[PDB]
Amino acid sequence: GMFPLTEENKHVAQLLLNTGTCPRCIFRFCGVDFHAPYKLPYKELLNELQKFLETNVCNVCLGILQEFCEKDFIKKVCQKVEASGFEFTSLVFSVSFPPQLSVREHAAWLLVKQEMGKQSLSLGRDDIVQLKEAYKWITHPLFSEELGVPIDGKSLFEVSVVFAHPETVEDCHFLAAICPDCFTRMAVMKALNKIKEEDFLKQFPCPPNSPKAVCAVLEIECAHGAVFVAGRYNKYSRNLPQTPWIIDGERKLESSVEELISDHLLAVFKAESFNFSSSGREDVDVRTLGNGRPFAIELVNPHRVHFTSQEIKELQQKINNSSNKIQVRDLQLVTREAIGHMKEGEEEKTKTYSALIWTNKAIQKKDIEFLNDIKDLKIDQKTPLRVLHRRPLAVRARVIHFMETQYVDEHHFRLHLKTQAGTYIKEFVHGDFGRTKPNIGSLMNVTADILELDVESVDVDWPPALD
Ligand SMILES: [Cl-]
Ligand SMILES: [Cl-]
Ligand SMILES: [Cl-]
Ligand SMILES: [Cl-]
Ligand SMILES: [Zn+2]
Repeated sequence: GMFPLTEENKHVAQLLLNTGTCPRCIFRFCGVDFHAPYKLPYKELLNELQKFLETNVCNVCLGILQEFCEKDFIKKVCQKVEASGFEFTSLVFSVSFPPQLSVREHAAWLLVKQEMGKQSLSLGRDDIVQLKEAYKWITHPLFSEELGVPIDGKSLFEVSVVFAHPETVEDCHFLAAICPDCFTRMAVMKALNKIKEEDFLKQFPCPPNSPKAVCAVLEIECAHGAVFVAGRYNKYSRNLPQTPWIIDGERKLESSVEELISDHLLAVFKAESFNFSSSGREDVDVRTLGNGRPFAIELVNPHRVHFTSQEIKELQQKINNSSNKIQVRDLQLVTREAIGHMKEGEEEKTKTYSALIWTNKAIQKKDIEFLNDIKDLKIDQKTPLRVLHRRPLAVRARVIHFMETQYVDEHHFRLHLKTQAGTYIKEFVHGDFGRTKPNIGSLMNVTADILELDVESVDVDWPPALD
């Protein structure tokens, strides 16, 4: 429109043109940082370039800044994207170029650096506009007009294009025969940084030669980042594991808390898989009552992500109508924070339990009264015998904050207790053959065992309780 190149740019510009470089790559090597000159029609660019200088696959980009950065190709990428059926309000654009492109870029650099030296001018390698940078300057607005959504670097919706050039693939192999301790684009980049110039020039043409064909499009793909649903679950079964318990391809028990919640969700979110996470866990024979235990489900590659509060509520009712073994409350869409909040709860927050306790010796109401007065009891708990195969042997210090008793009969009482995170309750009752000290048996001078255990509360405020 008014040509970006100065009289100073003529020599480099002419040499590059003469040896087969396209006008847009010529701008990059002249350090044109203005976006608009790159967006002009190829024909107008070539014709303005010619006019400037007197006043066909690019050997540098192999067509990337020729046909592949123009409207017709972007339209065909977007048509592919539209057929995939994702919901999205923005996109990030990811593009990958053949790793061998860096070799050609390096050769052009050496050529331009040499010409610059003739004119006693200085050029830095960082003065060259990167291929990918210029490529996105041109294509970003084209994607945006075609798809009707903004470009957002933090978008969970990604469109990716991979280019290949089979004809020149051996260049990657040629470079490994010079510095073997170095492909990826990045490992080629690393190698070219360390290669002696004379060694580069021995192996690779300078200027790079114009090839027979442009790059092939290897892949055009799109994907949506995971979305999360969180809530709390109650568990009413004493015969249900939290996650699938599979021994040899054989199920040890049927179903799980995880599956009873999640096996409704993949059809809803049109997602390919899920990862279930929770703030802690209870054993198969343990119920979780009261407000329940926080959980989150990560839904992978969801094709549907827009849901109102009412539609999520309806989802929760669907889960709840499907089982008596579990119930879900507080179901809500959340972000990746979920994982952090639940981990903190697991590691830091108190829990509350009710245990039905048996005693060998006949007890009276008055025999368990003293437990009600014990506050912040310090216990020394060796890794339980039943979990020595999973975790290493260690002595943890744990605190029983309070205990409240309800006498039942001469050989039973109920114990309500609040404990520090990570406390093994069953071992605190029966003592684990003295591997948990203090325990209910030692404190009472009986042998005690736990008949039933219920989690009464998991004292983790996250996810917010719903009205
Ligand atoms: Cl990228
Ligand atoms: Cl827990
Ligand atoms: Cl059921
Ligand atoms: Cl336990
Ligand atoms: Zn080019």
